[PDB]
Amino acid sequence: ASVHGTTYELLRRQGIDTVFGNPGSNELPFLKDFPEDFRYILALQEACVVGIADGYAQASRKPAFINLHSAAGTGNAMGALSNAWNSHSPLIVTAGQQTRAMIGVEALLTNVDAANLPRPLVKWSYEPASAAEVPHAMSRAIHMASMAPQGPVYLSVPYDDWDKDADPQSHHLFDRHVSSSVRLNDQDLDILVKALNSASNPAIVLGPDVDAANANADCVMLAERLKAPVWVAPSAPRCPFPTRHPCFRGLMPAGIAAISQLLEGHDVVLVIGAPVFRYHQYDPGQYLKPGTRLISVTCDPLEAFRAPMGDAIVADIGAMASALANLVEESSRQLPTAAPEPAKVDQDAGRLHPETVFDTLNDMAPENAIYLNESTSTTAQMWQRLNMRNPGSYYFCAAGGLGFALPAAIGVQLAEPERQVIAVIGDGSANYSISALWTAAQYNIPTIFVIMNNGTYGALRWFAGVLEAENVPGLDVPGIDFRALAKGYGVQALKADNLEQLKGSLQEALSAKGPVLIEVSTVS
Amino acid sequence: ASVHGTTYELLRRQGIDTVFGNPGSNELPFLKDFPEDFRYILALQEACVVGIADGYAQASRKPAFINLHSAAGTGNAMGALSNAWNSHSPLIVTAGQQTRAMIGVEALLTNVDAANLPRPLVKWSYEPASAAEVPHAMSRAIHMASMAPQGPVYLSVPYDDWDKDADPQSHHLFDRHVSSSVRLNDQDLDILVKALNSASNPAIVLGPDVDAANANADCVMLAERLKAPVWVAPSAPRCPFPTRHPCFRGLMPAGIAAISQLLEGHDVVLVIGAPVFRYHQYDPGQYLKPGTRLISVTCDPLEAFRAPMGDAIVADIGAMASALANLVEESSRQLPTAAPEPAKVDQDAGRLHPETVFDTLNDMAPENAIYLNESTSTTAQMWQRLNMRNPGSYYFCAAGGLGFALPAAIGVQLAEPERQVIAVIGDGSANYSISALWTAAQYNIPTIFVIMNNGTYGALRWFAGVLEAENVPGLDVPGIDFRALAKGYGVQALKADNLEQLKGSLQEALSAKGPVLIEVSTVS
Amino acid sequence: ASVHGTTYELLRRQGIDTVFGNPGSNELPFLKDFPEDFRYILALQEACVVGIADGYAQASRKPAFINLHSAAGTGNAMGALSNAWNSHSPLIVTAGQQTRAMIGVEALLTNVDAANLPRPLVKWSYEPASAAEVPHAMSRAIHMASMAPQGPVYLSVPYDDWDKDADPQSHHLFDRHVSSSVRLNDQDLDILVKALNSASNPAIVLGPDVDAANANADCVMLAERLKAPVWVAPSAPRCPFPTRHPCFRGLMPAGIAAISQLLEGHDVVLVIGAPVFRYHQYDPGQYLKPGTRLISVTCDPLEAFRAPMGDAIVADIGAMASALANLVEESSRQLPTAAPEPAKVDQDAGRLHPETVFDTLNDMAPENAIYLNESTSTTAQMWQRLNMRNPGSYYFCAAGGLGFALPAAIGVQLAEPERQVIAVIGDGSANYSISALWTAAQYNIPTIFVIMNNGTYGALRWFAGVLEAENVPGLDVPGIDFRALAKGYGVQALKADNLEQLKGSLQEALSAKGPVLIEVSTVS
Ligand SMILES: Cc1ncc(C[n+]2csc(CCOP(=O)(O)OP(=O)(O)O)c2C)c(N)n1
Ligand SMILES: Cc1ncc(C[n+]2csc(CCOP(=O)(O)OP(=O)(O)O)c2C)c(N)n1
Ligand SMILES: Cc1ncc(C[n+]2csc(CCOP(=O)(O)OP(=O)(O)O)c2C)c(N)n1
Ligand SMILES: [Ca+2]
Ligand SMILES: [Ca+2]
Ligand SMILES: [Ca+2]
Ligand SMILES: [Ca+2]
Ligand SMILES: [Ca+2]
Ligand SMILES: [Ca+2]
Ligand SMILES: [Ca+2]
Ligand SMILES: [Ca+2]
Ligand code: NA
Ligand code: NA
Ligand code: NA
Ligand code: NA
Ligand code: NA
Ligand code: NA
Repeated sequence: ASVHGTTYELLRRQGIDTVFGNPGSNELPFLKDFPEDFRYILALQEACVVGIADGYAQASRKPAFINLHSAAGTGNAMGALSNAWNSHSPLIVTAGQQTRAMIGVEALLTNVDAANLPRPLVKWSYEPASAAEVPHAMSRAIHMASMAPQGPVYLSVPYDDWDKDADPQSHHLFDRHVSSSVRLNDQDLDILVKALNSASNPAIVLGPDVDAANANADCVMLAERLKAPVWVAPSAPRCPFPTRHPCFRGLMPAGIAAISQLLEGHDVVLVIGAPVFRYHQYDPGQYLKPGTRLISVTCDPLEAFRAPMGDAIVADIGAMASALANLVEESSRQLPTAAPEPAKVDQDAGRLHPETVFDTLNDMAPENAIYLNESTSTTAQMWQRLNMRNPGSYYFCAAGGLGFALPAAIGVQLAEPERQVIAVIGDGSANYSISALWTAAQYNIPTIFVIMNNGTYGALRWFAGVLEAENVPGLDVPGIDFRALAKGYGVQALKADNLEQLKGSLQEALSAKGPVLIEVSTVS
Repeated sequence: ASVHGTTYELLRRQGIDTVFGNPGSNELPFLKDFPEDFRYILALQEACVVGIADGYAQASRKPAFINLHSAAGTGNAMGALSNAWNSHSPLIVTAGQQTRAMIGVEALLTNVDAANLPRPLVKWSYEPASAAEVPHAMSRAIHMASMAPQGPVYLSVPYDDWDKDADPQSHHLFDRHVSSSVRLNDQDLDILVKALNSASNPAIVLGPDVDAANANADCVMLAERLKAPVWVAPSAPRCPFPTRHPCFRGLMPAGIAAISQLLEGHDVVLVIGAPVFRYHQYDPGQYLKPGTRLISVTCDPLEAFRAPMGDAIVADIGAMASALANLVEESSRQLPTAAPEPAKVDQDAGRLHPETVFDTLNDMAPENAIYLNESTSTTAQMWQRLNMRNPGSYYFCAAGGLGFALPAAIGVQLAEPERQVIAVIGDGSANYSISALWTAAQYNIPTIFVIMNNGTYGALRWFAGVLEAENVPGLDVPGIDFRALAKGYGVQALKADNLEQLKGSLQEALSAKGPVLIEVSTVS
Repeated sequence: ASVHGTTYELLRRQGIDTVFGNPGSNELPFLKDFPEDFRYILALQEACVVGIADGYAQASRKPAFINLHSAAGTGNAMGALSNAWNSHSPLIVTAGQQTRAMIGVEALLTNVDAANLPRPLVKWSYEPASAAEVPHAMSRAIHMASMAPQGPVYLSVPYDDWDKDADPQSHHLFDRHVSSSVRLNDQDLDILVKALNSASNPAIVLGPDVDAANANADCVMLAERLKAPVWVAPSAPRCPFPTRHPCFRGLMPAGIAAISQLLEGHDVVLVIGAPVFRYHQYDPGQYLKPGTRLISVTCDPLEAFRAPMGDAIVADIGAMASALANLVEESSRQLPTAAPEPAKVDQDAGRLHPETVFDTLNDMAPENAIYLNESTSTTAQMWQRLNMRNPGSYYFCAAGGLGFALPAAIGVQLAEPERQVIAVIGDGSANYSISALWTAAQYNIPTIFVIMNNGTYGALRWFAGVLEAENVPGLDVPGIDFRALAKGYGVQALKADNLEQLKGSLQEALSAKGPVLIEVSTVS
């Protein structure tokens, strides 16, 4: 067998059947004789390729395979990798290298010092020392991406390797199973359960790895048993809990003082599947107030070591959530009372308040819709106004890197064909990965893109206001016609300049057979 | 509080009470006002500092703290770090940096791009962005070194940081507990147990992480229950099993073909606490023969991902060994029969055969002796001839890097004052870290050093013979007087030119009150 | 031809005829069939190997070739590389790697992520992607080490590469000549010359790259023409000027304020072949006083970019010094007056003052002696008391990393067989690379080693005194018998407890036919 044949057999045997890519010449010997049981998803720029693969991996809860062109293609994808690192997305990123005989002379398309290029945004990065090593290197990439804590990995392959003879002993790679589905030993787990049972006023904080593990239902049971309020950890990349469940308390403010104040009076705070904590604004104060102890369960040693407070347990989120949910006592305390419905913001017949847009989406979208958020000034209101009952219903760029939601929404929609995906994206954010629209058109992936157009980088204006920063350049983005951009890439386009038009456009988009972009005129 | 006071309180609260070091000016502001409850162990060169700390950590099964001087001190220790990486040794390596105000001008003693210096031999490497961050950076270092898979970490600290005010919120660091004491979920563990119970001819292979976890006794119970032969994985850095237990089958040859042949006919091979496998010689063939399936339990994702065959489970070795030992059925198969005693090699009244030396050590040493091996041509015979009944009884440079055993033997003896440490070191290997002898003298750490003197780099001569390699330079090391070197560093010195002298010298060394070096004339 | 044959032909054709090494198995296929026109210099530990090669390269003013064993050997040498980086030493460091087929499984002796290991202390680091690339990779290593600014480079080679067929087109590598012997364009050089001619009170500061370039005599002519005082830049690794020349003003204090004060009143300060500046102690103040402008000529962009003041010109030191010396006007100012002779320190019949030792060396040593300094508390007095008339007469660890002088003195003596090398080394420093003594004995390289024994790390005690730092551990090194250490490695050993014994021992050492160590009892 060739390295080509052996590598595709390994991928197939490890459950990979899709390649997300933008091709180049160093990759042609890999992509030739493309297997008939595989599918290739082309995107027009590499941030888009990786964003689509990332949404696909996060929603499917399985690794996604990517093929990029040498250093320039890898480089174009590095902002996307920053988000993937923070979301623990299991991405196998491969890139083609020059033929081994011309690497030393640094021929055009040579990826120089290739393994260092994507660092520090990958778990592992490598170029094999010989063609026969390629399948074993691919095996390494597959398992490292998939092991807790999941994350992106990188493999560079000289193009002449694919046609070489494989080692027959590579067959032992095909069916390897590697598990990290582990939980705290019984003795120490019993200690933890007793501490939860003994708490007088417990609180629970959940992060994105709960949704990644599909531990949501177990966390609901845990919260109900402990009669505990549940928050989502700050800067949330996913939604780990039904947002209208009586215990739900919403998104935590991303500030040190704000969080310790919120947790004051809670004697034990159990954090599951989140860093402690993904703060954002500088809000100095106490990490915790006296009387609060924190216990973190995380899949990631890099999370556990850096918490400024609390104990930590490094283990699989699915296994731990299941064990805790089934072991804790049923508290006789009263179940927390549901949050009140949000207020309706006054809305005239002109430009739309973001609150109106979210209320209307919530009214009209199916109960199993999936939302993506890259409307940076409106996140708090989005979290309050969308009833998300099901797992896998929310994605937000995990490192704050814009250019995620537009392509990721396409990958999520590809992963979940029966769930309507609705990406709510600011006019500023929409440009970073605008060409991703083409992939939705080309493959007829029926994502709905709602562009919130207020002509400005609103979150930055707001922060400049907080700083009392005057004379900051570059905050306005006037003069973008999003319907024309959608036309440019073959996507049906609608406008909404007021509420009646918004409802009409949403009705049309929801019944459309392909992707649809709605440009919404929102208040400045 | 100062950064100095807060950092020493953090260390004390996390169980650290010893600093292994070689001082320099960037470290004086750290070492000043040295706490009266701490002890400082000086060594004369940094490979020695780290080797001593490494032996101490491995034997104590707890992290060891190191303080080195800037780049040059760190650099002198990097061969020692290569071994520590392979042994999963929990080492907290700190180095002093220039004052922040002169880093940019690259004043003398500036550690340039400091975090990159020890890569790729550390789990984590870092220089803090401010003085107030130092305690939290130290917290990160402590927990990363200690989390499975354990390993060395590196922290560089500008010397002006120590006197600065600490953040009062650093107190939350002091009592953080971080656990990685995890095991496979019940469902999947039950599947594994059933596979072991159902095996018709199981075999067990144990690596160094069994001894690190003190899982030895649990592995004995497991082997007895399964009635399974037990090997030690190749290139063994520690001894994980009593070497005269009936199930014991000794050290595996470090070759691909040799291992698959040895395992032929075994239907299930359970590997615990080892890489699969630390091969050495090139011995191409089948990774496993038909009919053998392999299951690996490892604490290290970097081990699990790179195995060329078998399933893997990433979990704590102590927790997994205990669970398996207590869950498996008692097989009704016959217990394996003990290996026969080794042959006595004919020995005249002249220079000593290595086999004679090991037989004599085995006869004369206490039953709880601890051995170290850096006599590279004699390892196979050492493994056959020493009855090591207890855990923590054997250490060998885990990356093959010479200069480990001499200093490590001092650290092991410091960790285990009631167990006589006997380091068996070749005349070639003895030179790499020769100055470590001084630390044994200075602190009266009563290690016995047995120098096997045959005048040559014997393992290399042997391999050159295998290669049929002619005209290789640099293989002979004549003209070293080890008794004079021992005198140079204040260590009592004896000779043994024949068996009667060997017995006399060992009797004297065993009853001595301080360290002793015996130079043994061995056969070429 | 084989890769082996082609690579040795390339080395020979590029002027390399010596391999400094400590061998291992990954290197045997390189070292086998060792060419009869090459010589191998064995040392017992890798810091020693590199130190010897470094002294050899610095004194010979040509690249030196090193062969080390994988990661552990490379790691043991990294402190030595820190010095080599700072001295711009042209060192070609090669290390053997595992066979390509076992790199992925991380067999014992695999150098993982090898190119990253010696960073950031090398100009270039690399592992080739194929055997046929090895000669071209070696060509890269040779020329990068040798191009201005000279420095160490690293090449890792899988052991199976050597026996493979070379590319016949590799012959084009053999006679490549690469020049960096460049100087400032005529227009701008004329501007510089006019500025020097117009200065009313010029000063000159010289660094180690002057001595590396053998630009010393040109700098003498330049100083005589400009009638300018000449200092040596701080933390001096070499001596760039005759120390009894009337213009000579000695070693600059390594402090910001001290240097600006020293240069006050000098309108133009011309720095040649030094960083601006290798400060050491923190001595905050003005970088220059008003009225002083600084112009730096350096071979190193990394020096030019980081100067906090002054203009810079990046060019070859030899070419620039020659051009300036020959273009400037003869000033009619009076030639500076020679520094007065140093005072004689009162000396009784007991332990030796360092000043007495240097005065006696100066009296007794040949006028073409070469000195090395690793007696850290006595550097200022050494610089005042040794008349060094000739180039290549002084070496001091360029990064301050101890363990340099003892092995480097052997390499310098090998490079300069007709010049008596005298290494003055403190009792603390002597231990770092003590095993280097063996190489002097084995090859009969007649270096004289003068050990200044005061029982303490004196420079650190002094600095602790400056800090008012109390309770600093690890500053004393009692109990070392240096005559016994010398005996251990086969080197003739003498003592000197007083001045009469010092003179007797020096007389004996100077007329000896082999290396000699003198242990001198110096004042605390
Ligand atoms: C790749 C990248 N570039 C820049 C930023 C900085 N950034 C944060 S929010 C923001 C404004 C986004 O504007 P828009 O999408 O229109 O949303 P709005 O803030 O107006 O709600 C910018 C530019 C970023 N996070 N990522
Ligand atoms: C730091 C380092 N340098 C070089 C080697 C290569 N090496 C492996 S075995 C060996 C010989 C050791 O000789 P000795 O200690 O006398 O034992 P013998 O082989 O004679 O039994 C050498 C030099 C190594 N493993 N580590
Ligand atoms: C590799 C390394 N480790 C530690 C140091 C720190 N250091 C600087 S001077 C010094 C003392 C050297 O003592 P000695 O050689 O006896 O000379 P003295 O200061 O007594 O004159 C030390 C340990 C260093 N520079 N390099
Ligand atoms: Ca990078
Ligand atoms: Ca509503
Ligand atoms: Ca906007
Ligand atoms: Ca490095
Ligand atoms: Ca016996
Ligand atoms: Ca030997
Ligand atoms: Ca005199
Ligand atoms: Ca001293
Ligand atoms: Na358990
Ligand atoms: Na109103
Ligand atoms: Na379980
Ligand atoms: Na016999
Ligand atoms: Na010119
Ligand atoms: Na006097």
